[PDB]
Amino acid sequence: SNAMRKSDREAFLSSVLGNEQPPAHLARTVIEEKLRNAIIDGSLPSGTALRQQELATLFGVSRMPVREALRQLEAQSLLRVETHKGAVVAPLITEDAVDAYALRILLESEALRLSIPLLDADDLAAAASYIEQLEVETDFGQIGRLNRMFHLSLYAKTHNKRLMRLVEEGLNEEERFLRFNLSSMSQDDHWQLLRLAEQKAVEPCVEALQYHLNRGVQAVTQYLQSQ
Amino acid sequence: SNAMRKSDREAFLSSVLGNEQPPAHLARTVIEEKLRNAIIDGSLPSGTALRQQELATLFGVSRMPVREALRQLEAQSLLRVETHKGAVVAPLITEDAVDAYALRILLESEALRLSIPLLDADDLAAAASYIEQLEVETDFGQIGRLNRMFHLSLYAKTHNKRLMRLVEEGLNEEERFLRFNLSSMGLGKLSQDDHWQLLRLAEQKAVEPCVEALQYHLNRGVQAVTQYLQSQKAGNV
Amino acid sequence: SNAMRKSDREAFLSSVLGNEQPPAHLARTVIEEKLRNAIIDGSLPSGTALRQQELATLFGVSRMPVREALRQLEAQSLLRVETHKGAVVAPLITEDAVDAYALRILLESEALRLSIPLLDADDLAAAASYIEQLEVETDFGQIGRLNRMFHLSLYAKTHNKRLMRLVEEGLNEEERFLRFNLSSMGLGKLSQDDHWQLLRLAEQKAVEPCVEALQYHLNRGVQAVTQYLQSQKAGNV
Amino acid sequence: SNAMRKSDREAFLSSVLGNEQPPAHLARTVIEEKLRNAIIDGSLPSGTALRQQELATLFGVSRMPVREALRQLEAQSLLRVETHKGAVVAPLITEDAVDAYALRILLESEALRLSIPLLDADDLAAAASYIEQLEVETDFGQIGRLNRMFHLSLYAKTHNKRLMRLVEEGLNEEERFLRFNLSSMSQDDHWQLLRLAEQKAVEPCVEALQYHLNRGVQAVTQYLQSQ
Ligand code: NI
Ligand code: NI
Ligand code: NI
Ligand code: NI
Repeated sequence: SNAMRKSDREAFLSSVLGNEQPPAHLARTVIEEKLRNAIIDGSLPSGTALRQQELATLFGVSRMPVREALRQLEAQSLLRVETHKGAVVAPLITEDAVDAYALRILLESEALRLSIPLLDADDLAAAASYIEQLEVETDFGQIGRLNRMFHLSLYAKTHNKRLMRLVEEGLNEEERFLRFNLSSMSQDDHWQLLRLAEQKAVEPCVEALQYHLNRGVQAVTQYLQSQ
Repeated sequence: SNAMRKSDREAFLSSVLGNEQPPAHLARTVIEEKLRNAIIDGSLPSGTALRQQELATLFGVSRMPVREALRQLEAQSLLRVETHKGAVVAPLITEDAVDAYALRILLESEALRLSIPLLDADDLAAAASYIEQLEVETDFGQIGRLNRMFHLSLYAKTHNKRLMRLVEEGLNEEERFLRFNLSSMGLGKLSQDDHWQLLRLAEQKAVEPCVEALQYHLNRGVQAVTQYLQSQKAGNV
Repeated sequence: SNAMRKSDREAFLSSVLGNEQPPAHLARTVIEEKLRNAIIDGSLPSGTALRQQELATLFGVSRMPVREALRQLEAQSLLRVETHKGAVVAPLITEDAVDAYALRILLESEALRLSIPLLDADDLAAAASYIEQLEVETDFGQIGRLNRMFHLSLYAKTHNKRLMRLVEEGLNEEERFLRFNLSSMGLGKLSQDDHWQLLRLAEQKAVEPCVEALQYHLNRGVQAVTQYLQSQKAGNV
Repeated sequence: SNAMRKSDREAFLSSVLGNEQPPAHLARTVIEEKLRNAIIDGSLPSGTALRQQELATLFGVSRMPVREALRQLEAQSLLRVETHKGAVVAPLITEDAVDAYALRILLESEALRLSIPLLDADDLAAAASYIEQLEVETDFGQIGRLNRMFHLSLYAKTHNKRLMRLVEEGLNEEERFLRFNLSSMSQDDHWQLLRLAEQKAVEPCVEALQYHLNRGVQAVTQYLQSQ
């Protein structure tokens, strides 16, 4: 680490955790609790460095109770060790889904604005067919497949092969998620996307996709929190 | 496929490849060469379906020499098998470069948008240091490395791990490319002016001006790569 | 040499090696073994002159088997040729370790004296970071590397390039040693307490207290190495 | 580089060079002059980073005149490029000799305090013989050899072989220097060293050696400056 970064981190930890000195005999417990709470409510974000001497100084204690607080946080999967970083706050259970959906919004918005201008009658008919099959489908495994196919039909004229490979990969991952989880967790948005693609209303279609994916990530994260 | 698409592909293949029936003993060699020639000169574009029976029919041969031909093409990386499509014509290196840079513009612009508002004094100090090393660097190997570290410095606060893996993959690929090709590109003396502009705009947290500058920088990159690859194809290197 | 030194060496060699005259066909093997045994058990100390005629005389043989013997010893690194001295008994690994650590105490203490008053906030931040990485490190390879970087951090403002080359040579040698041997040393769980103390004293610019702590740290190092090497010699590893 | 280090360097460059903005047309010349003078008189020590943008900001100019000032400094050998550092102030011609003698003082002081306690009559006689031969020697190549031999005779009982190898190496380097340079550039100090070693006055002997080597480095650096 670097001096300015280190001092900025120390100021940040103080603003989030405070600087009250616990009794020596309460230090192990009090520090674990304050760290856990700050981690769980997001005020100490993932990737924040958890340095024994920085925390011992902040709280006016020896390193040992900090070290033993950090050990329990790791047992609880709230901290992990990374190479060149030491102990850092671990990602919350929703983080990867947030990242995944953010990336899909970036990639698919681009696939959609390349494809819409070029979609032909055959593309638009295949898309209509997939939504129509979605309307009457009851099998949860078939729902994930058809939703995938629908979204892929809108990207049928995306003319960047590297982009498309990443797009498919995200859609495959989503299908796998829905096949295994949708049981345990509405075509109007799909029709709207189709209507806007038919009209070649490119950015309105993209905006509609972003809204659709942002509802998706909210449903996924809510479900992961549920467990 | 359906009757219309099939039929259109068959007429198209005839227009590009003709329909002389080679003798049996020459069918594989004749067909491998016609398809390779047509792929390389762009007349059979990437994504074209290469179907054994369609091609056997066109050339008046059996599937066997067509299948052998297409295996040689796959071994040369001029065709790839894709699920639901079969054997299709693969993108050539120039098309792949064009798609690669378009994707880096897409990915790196978002990285910049996310990172710029959060960059700390150490990030900015690191970036300046790398440009300063670029200013006095003479080894070509080191130029690729220092260039990559500069761009990574500006993305240092991109807190999407999935996005950053793709951004880094792209930067590593560039570095590897420059590592081997830069001394053959003949670009002359290089200037740090663009890097300094990128850093200045990053420092001021001028986010869209910075994105615009990166888009210029990357579009000059793909133009340079593209020109080089055509030189290399022509044998003018 | 002169008559007295020669004569004393000759009596000494007899006291250590005896004087049985081996048969000709066994002279080389007998002599190589007696000298090697006596070198390894310390009874012929490092720096002892090994002179062909003196040894031929003692054993009642010709110079040839003595010369062959001494060549085998040189090939085993148990003797070295030095200018003005000839073939002398080489230091064994334990003596060499003892001399190496004494020299690091000498060199590193001066490095610390020169560097401590000048260390900047980035130097101190780097040092803390390395100890913090040592605290949570489980790979033995990485422990040697992180240990070396910590010590180098404290010497970061030693502005004598000749001294620093020797200091770095010593630290690289330690790292290389730990890289291969640490997992076999059985030292148990290791503590960062000494490193933190060194940094604390460096931060306060308590120069002689810091030197004293480093001297303790290095003397525990040579004791550990020495014990390990004897284990290794005994075959108790 | 790191943020705090960079800002400390910027403050340092300002205290040494000032911050007066030259006319655009004088920038190239004025900056070269101020840098050269600060380098030659030691106020910008060797290893100081010379960063085009830092200097352009300091002087309120564009990078080009700084870049062209730095290029002339390099032509004059006052700056050199180092890996991971960029352009740095180069060592002055006396720097390596200062380093060499500093290191000899460290190593030889230790050889001397290991050896003096153990020196015997034969050692002390060999040492006396070398000084006596130095007193009557007129050949400059023989003077360097005998001075070496004298100093080695005092280290005859140094019982660290690694140390001794470094010591010999420094003495060899000195002998080579004196063989080639002494022409173009006094046994009382030698006798004093011998007298103190005879008495086993260990630290006084070491102090006397340090004084001897510090006069040596002063003569060597003075001569290098002369050219
Ligand atoms: Ni959907
Ligand atoms: Ni660049
Ligand atoms: Ni250590
Ligand atoms: Ni002298």
